[PDB]
Amino acid sequence: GPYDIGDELGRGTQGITYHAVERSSGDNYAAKIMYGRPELRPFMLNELEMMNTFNHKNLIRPYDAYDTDRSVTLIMELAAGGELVRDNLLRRDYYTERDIAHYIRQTLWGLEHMHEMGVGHMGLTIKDLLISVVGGDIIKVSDFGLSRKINRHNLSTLDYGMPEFVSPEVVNKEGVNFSHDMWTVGLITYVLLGGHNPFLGIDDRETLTKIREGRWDFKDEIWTHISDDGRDFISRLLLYSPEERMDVKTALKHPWFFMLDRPVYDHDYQIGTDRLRNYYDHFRDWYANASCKN
Ligand SMILES: Nc1ncnc2c1ncn2[C@@H]1O[C@H](COP(=O)(O)OP(=O)(O)O)[C@@H](O)[C@H]1O
Repeated sequence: GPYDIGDELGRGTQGITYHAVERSSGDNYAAKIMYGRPELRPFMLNELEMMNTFNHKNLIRPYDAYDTDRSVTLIMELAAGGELVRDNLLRRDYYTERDIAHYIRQTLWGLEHMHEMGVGHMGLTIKDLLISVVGGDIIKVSDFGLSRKINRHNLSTLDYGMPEFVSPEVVNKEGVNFSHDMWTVGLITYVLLGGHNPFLGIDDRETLTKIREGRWDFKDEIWTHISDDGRDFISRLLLYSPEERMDVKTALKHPWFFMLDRPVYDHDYQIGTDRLRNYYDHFRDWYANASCKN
């Protein structure tokens, strides 16, 4: 057996990811082991096929795979810094808007690689942004179980996802385009800066009805301390009409990212982690019992 499976690293809707050591080298990998439900096998094979299609510094790379009759295991590149939110932002007291723009720009470079070859990610959430080394700042995007080739002139519905991060076209059961990923980028950015999800309802059903209606605002006081460009970036992505949203290349040209090409001023506003901490605690609980998708 080539891999020594160690501690749980995280969990998702298709399985649990563990630390794995390749015996013959001592190198560390991540082992994703699917839950023992045979209907998950197509998603695991999709993830494998997708990961073998990409080759980009901001997308997790595949390594090995094997299976039993029931269950598939995927061995993949280990993001050794763990999850951006759980393992990096939430071990600090404060972060800045400039930090978040640095992470989001890298997320967009990974997405742009995917979009350029005709593939939508389809399932981006705050847990899918990983950091490659302990204490580092290089983003790795993961979880391609739902990723798919998109024909912009022959759209299909998306029937799966985490309710707090889907788009209105998903809730209304309409065809889903690349602009769905862009909606999710706007929502992740809103969550990372403001520390709350503007569509969160009391339960999954209510969250979905809030997304379906599509209304949100910058009411919390934190937003008065976020730059105009940052609020503008979000507001060009969280648009109900999918065709009005910025595409990935336009998003990458947005002036919000101009601050990354200038010296880190000694006057960046310091955003406390308490709000994000509270939302993450809620978000994490959704994964306590496998998955509640469909
Ligand atoms: N390559 C990886 N490196 C480090 N941790 C990972 C990796 N892949 C997954 N994880 C951990 O597992 C968590 C959930 O995995 P996810 O991609 O949502 O799997 P699935 O949805 O297929 O069950 C991630 O948020 C992360 O903590």
